[PDB]
Amino acid sequence: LLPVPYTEAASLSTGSTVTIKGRPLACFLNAPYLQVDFHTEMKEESDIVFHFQVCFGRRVVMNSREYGAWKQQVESKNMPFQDGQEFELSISVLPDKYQVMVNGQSSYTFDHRIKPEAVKMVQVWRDISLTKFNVSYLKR
Amino acid sequence: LLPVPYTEAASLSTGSTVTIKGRPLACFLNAPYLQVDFHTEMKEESDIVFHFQVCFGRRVVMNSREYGAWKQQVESKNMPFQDGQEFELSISVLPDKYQVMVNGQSSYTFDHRIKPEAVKMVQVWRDISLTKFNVSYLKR
Ligand SMILES: OC[C@H]1O[C@@](CO)(O[C@H]2O[C@H](CO)[C@@H](O)[C@H](O)[C@H]2O)[C@@H](O[C@H]2O[C@H](CO)[C@@H](O)[C@H](O)[C@H]2O)[C@@H]1O
Ligand SMILES: OC[C@H]1O[C@@](CO)(O[C@H]2O[C@H](CO)[C@@H](O)[C@H](O)[C@H]2O)[C@@H](O[C@H]2O[C@H](CO)[C@@H](O)[C@H](O)[C@H]2O)[C@@H]1O
Repeated sequence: LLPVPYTEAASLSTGSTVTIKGRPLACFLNAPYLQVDFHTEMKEESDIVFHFQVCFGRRVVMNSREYGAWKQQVESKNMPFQDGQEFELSISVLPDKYQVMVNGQSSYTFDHRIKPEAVKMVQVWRDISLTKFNVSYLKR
Repeated sequence: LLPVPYTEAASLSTGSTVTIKGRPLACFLNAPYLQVDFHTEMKEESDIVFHFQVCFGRRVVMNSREYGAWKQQVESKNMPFQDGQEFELSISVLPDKYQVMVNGQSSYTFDHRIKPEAVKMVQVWRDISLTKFNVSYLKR
């Protein structure tokens, strides 16, 4: 129901959660992707404080793009996403890192390189359909 | 106007041309992809006689997937696609190879590994919108 690429203005801080519900657009044999980027401005050319890219069935990479340039990639072969299935992805902002839950299971983390307060936009794109996108804030 | 992923039943032989008109869904800085697969069956899990994958602004790879397994990739750094622009892609079936034209300029070729008569379906997907898809036949 939600158009992909999906772009939403957003603010993040400790206690924020970004929740995404979606489905890959192809079987895992054909290697669909999912990408979630937390941007510093509304323009898609802007810096990316948190880049999260799934190659379904193979691996996840995370990185940041700072003053136009990609930094050191983190790779994970953890693959909790299931072939042909809807997924629910939860990205929580903790004081020290993002925690990424997939279908309720802690699956990835990524230490902050730029403060989350620098985020102004979230983009969700590549080979998925989307049925839910929510940013929720629970102050500690 | 045409939904992506786009799938169409198709038959190919010498003199067939597949013409695609579309636009990337993101600026080249964000590395959108385009993928065109000529399949041996309507199911997307089926073998791929010709796989054509553009990482816009970086490179093109071509390959085949035969009895479930990818063969030897061919890589080209030729990049005639222009950032932010609509493209027109022409794939022509010659006796010995596919010839790929981009905006009227010969840009890639790929020798036949499986006869084109094995194709039953064409899928166009990843990070593009599509305004035209045509399969046309001119017998020599
Ligand atoms: O500008 C995109 C270009 O940069 C490469 C490195 O050359 O990757 C960077 O950008 C990716 C997002 O598009 C990001 O996922 C990477 O973490 C970041 O380094 C290049 O990707 C190629 O190299 C990376 C490894 O650095 C591979 O993950 C990827 O498969 C390659 O295509 C991007 O095209
Ligand atoms: O099954 C997909 C898986 O296979 C890899 C090789 O491990 O690539 C094959 O499939 C690609 C289409 O998804 C096709 O483009 C390749 O030609 C084919 O070898 C893997 O891709 C990784 O390795 C290839 C190089 O072989 C890189 O082009 C790619 O960036 C890598 O992600 C696919 O995930």
